[PDB]
Amino acid sequence: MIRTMLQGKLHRVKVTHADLHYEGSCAIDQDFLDAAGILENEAIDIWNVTNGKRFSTYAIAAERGSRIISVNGAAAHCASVGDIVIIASFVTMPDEEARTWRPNVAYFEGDNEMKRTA
Amino acid sequence: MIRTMLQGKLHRVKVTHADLHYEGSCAIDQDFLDAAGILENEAIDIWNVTNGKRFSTYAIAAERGSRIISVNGAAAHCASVGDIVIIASFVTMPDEEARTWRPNVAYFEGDNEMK
Amino acid sequence: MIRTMLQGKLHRVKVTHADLHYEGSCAIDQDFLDAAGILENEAIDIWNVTNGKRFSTYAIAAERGSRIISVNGAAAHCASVGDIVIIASFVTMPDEEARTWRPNVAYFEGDNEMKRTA
Amino acid sequence: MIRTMLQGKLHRVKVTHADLHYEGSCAIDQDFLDAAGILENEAIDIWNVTNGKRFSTYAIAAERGSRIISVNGAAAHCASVGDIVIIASFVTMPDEEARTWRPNVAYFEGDNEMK
Repeated sequence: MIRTMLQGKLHRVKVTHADLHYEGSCAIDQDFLDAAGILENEAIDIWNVTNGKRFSTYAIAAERGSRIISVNGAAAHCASVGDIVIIASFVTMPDEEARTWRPNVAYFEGDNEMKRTA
Repeated sequence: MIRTMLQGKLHRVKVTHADLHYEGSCAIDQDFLDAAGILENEAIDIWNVTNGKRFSTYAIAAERGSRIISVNGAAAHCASVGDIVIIASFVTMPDEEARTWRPNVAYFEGDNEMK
Repeated sequence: MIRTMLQGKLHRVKVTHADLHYEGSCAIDQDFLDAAGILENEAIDIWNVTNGKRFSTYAIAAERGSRIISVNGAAAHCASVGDIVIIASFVTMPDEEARTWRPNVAYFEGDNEMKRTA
Repeated sequence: MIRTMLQGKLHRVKVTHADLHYEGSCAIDQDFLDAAGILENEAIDIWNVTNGKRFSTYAIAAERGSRIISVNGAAAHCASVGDIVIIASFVTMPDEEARTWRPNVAYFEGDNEMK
């Protein structure tokens, strides 16, 4: 049988300003995507720690080094600039692989400064 | 391992019909389904830009050229006529393929005119 | 790539009385499960046409011919006796199979009298 | 085709801890995970019998014998200490296997004593 496992997550990133509208997606600095193992166009779950909302959308890449986290445009109702969120992707795999699977986790503080641990 | 990826979407289509008598699906102009790669009987997510509601149902085809987006059944509780929505479907594939995957996106203006 | 397709559904069944508690599941007359192609322990989505609620749980079989549809017990908050619901299961399959896939649909009226069409 | 089936569940466990500072997961006594077949880092659904909320997160192991059910992070918005919940995981498998599939269920009473 096939398990659904946390692939990776961006832990407590902050939603930022962004000039562009992102058409229902969440735009995410490519560096952050790299660290969490998240792909452009991948389904993602976003858990808003500030307001408690939980929603699902898809990831798009923002410019590397922009530190952008944006639901600007069509997804603006579920998060606001300043809100602290967790962004997760989930993958499927056989049970044996699942049993020793290690998610790709990136932790954030401050001005979306990324760390390997908390 | 296997990723879940955006297969395609209809971006900012307008709801044209919303009846609370059968069938719990969203009926979509076949031309629109064709552009977004969405299949009859495929699971779809619908994100209401107008009222913020987010729900899931399945697609059925409406008459080609009709430019209908009809939210039927229980789903009629979650969108009204005139609401702007995004309709999306997701597919799975091996990670290796997902790295180069490109979704099928259709954009709209006015009264469901596809760009 | 792999599609998520409507496997089958019970269209506008009515939630009934039931003496037993069903532990978070929806108990469903085995005859109805047969017609919609739904399995015991299968994940199911329930769309409540009466109150607009949409939730996901799993199916268990009720006695054949009981005509039971019950969320009695731990799932009682999302539907009430008399409410009209649609119960769906979804399966995955390759795109080619998906393109000619036909869901198993059962329609209901009256005292959960089942029909092949509407 | 491939079915989604209940893999296992913890039936009517009580929430023992709920902190809104890391990590967005549900920490569960390893003995409980063992009984229900739920894995560390597995997606789980949580159905709050007490307040009716239904949400999804992932599992992590708590200390064996602790009888802890800890809803952390944003999930702390959806359950409080003393709430009764059901925690479930789902798996996929071919239809042929799904026809004979049996979930792993653990029942509880009192303060998270497994039957």
